Amino acid sequence: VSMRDMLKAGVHFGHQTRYWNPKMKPFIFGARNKVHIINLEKTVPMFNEALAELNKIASRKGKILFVGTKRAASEAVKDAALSCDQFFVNHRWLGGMLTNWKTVRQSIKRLKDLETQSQDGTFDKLTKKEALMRTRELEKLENSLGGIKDMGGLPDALFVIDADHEHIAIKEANNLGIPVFAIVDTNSDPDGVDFVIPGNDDAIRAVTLYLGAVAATVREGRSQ
RNA sequence: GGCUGUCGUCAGCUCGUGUUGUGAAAUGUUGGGUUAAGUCCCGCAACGAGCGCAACCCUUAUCCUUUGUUGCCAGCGGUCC
Ligand SMILES: [Mg+2]
Ligand SMILES: [Mg+2]
Ligand SMILES: [Mg+2]
Ligand SMILES: [Mg+2]
Ligand SMILES: [Mg+2]
Ligand SMILES: [Mg+2]
Repeated sequence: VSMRDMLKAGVHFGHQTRYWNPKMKPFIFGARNKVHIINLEKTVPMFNEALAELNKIASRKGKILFVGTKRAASEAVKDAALSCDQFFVNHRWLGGMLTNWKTVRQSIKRLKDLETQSQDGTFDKLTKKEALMRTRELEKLENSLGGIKDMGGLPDALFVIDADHEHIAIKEANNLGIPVFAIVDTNSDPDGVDFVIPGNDDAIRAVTLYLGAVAATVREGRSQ
């Protein structure tokens, strides 16, 4: 990645100053019309170090869970995780997805079963309205667990867009000792993140930049 | 012991695992709506489950098929009606 690419992507744009987290002071460059400006001179090396560590994780045949559920980030994170053969959560994070994996995997199994019943013709022997009921259940399980249906266990890393919004997932990973790589905007707490990447987590341009880079890095880790 | 009344056929009562709290406990089960209903949808540090709700049972209202006496009499003939 390059500083100029980041800047044209809008990565340097933090939040308004009245909403800052004071712990984000070392990564703030200044203010522009009451809005904090992130120091890309910190962002570039820190992102490059996160990229190298993620490359190593993908090289050990590791699973990376992409987490972003903001409306701006959902489709992009899904595309990024799919294009690099990884796992994602792009709709509401379910409390206990990781710390209560022994329970959530049962819903994943039910997702598998309902998907086969949708490609097995078992839905035809159903009383029409129950076909719609099971379709609703399949669709909701797909909304919430589609991205992790084949994860098969705890991931080896989390890549998070907007640490503040995804605080539950960060907390769960910390509880289970799973390294966290996050875009940490100026309003956010960097304390639960092992690899902090200071930057905008709201605009699609910046989000897509981060995600494309992470997907490419894990692809190179797999290929190498 | 068994059996029964009663709140009350009221919509409630819980649990596992997760998480919160030093703890009693909490969350789930609250919230926005909706329903006869913890009924359902949406949300949501909860994810799920069980007993309850509902359904499955009996009866009643319509129709079809089968059978046709001890029950029936529309069409035919006969009458002691
Ligand atoms: Mg209650
Ligand atoms: Mg309670
Ligand atoms: Mg409510
Ligand atoms: Mg119920
Ligand atoms: Mg609820
Ligand atoms: Mg009942």
